[PDB]
Amino acid sequence: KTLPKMSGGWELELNGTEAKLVRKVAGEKITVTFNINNSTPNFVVEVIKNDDGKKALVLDCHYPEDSDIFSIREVSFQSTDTNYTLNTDSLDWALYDHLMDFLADRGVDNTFADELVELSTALEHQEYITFLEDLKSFVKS
Amino acid sequence: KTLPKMSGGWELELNGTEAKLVRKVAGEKITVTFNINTSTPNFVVEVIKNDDGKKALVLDCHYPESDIFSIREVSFQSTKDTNYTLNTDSLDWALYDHLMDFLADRGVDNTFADELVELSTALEHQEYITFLEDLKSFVKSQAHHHHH
Amino acid sequence: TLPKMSGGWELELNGTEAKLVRKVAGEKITVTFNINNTPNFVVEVIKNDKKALVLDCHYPDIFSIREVSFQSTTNYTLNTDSLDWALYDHLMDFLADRGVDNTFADELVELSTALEHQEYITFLEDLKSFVKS
Repeated sequence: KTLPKMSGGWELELNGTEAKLVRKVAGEKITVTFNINNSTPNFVVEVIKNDDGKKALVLDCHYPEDSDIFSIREVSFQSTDTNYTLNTDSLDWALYDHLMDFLADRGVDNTFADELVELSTALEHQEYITFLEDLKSFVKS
Repeated sequence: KTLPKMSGGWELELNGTEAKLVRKVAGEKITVTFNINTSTPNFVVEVIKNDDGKKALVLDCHYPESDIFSIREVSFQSTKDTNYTLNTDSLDWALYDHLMDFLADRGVDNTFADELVELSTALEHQEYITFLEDLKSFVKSQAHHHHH
Repeated sequence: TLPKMSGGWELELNGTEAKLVRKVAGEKITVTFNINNTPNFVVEVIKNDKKALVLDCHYPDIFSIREVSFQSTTNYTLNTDSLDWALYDHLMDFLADRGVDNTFADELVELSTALEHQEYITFLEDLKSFVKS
């Protein structure tokens, strides 16, 4: 019934299968976006600093397969469309550590990544149950 | 020359490589959309009921490699990745079969699928011939000989 | 300083997408390619007279036309393997008359490589600047 809460102070906004998590009290604009169709989802962290509202750092994260719960797959900047995107395999361990720490300082850590799996699983199930109902309502004569 | 006919009173319209077949089945509007580019295309069935024109059931179909076609996935769309899409592998056989029957009652059956292969192949050949003409017309400056 | 393209080509970069434009004798020729992972380039030819011939080129002659189509200024796209050698050669010549020849192809490799290392270096700087505290 009631969806699981995310620790660290986050506001959830739903728009169909697309969920946005916005850090409630922050010095910056931290948004985590994921989609129930696209349950370990793929999530995108968007960071907009106070200093310049023009550009945002976009970190495409995912859950690996067989210690950190998630990984940054690629990084890029986006204006608030095509932009330079760096894959993190081309980064040295020291810069990957800085990126992962940068996320942790903004509350995107292991607890958040574990909690996101629980929230995503719940949203998926909720949408799935509703879809079957709507489908029955439409197709059943 | 003349494109092959689809049984059931379907009305065809082509916009570039995208063909739409439309037919009314008891106030419900059924649209089958496919693209051009031996031609077994992937088609999308959109069902809009008279009762509510707000949403449509969208059934993504294809020809596998016995039913001639298969439903790959299903969703609702307003008449936009925000819509829940169910893959049919997660459906029980009876609901999948029910969906197949729902399509046949609206004329999207095996005969329709077989006829769509024939129409698709024809539209492909027609667009191909037209494209070569337009291409040759565009580079006509490259001719060595001139018929005078 | 980025390497120059022979023929008087105006370069513009929008993110990872570079466009080279040359105004011929009453025809506009645009070559588009991407600076982010020998690139694959797209030639767009618009005559003075509404539509444009789009030629998708790649490096296997230094380059090859992989496929052709028309676009207005969901379109039918023909692969060049289905074309006879004579018409394919007419298309190659048509490109060469508009400045898209072997020299252009070789020069585009050099420009592409330069744009890549430039964008890469700038990105790392911006990244480290953003993430540094």
